[PDB]
Amino acid sequence: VINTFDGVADYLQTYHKLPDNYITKSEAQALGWVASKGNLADVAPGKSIGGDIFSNREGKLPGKSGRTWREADINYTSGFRNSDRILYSSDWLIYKTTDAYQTFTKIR
Repeated sequence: VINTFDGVADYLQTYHKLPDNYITKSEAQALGWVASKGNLADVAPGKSIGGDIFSNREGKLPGKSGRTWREADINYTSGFRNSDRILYSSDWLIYKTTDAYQTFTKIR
């Protein structure tokens, strides 16, 4: 269990998998996610949104003719998302934001 940027990176960089508490919007949606509520700790106690893919629809991540980008929530407990998010590239690049994708800072 963990919800910190470096914690997710260490966990993933070592076990190449997201912490035992990261489920993407994919499942969050079929699981029964609703905008007029933003559920999470209820249907997923101690869990966070992450594991999808980030089609760099912001021109804020390094691209290449053969690679992929994925996002994941950061610093969460029980409620909804926030402005803290982590971006991990298929090239093993680690990117982090704090204003909600607005700006981005690299960490590893």
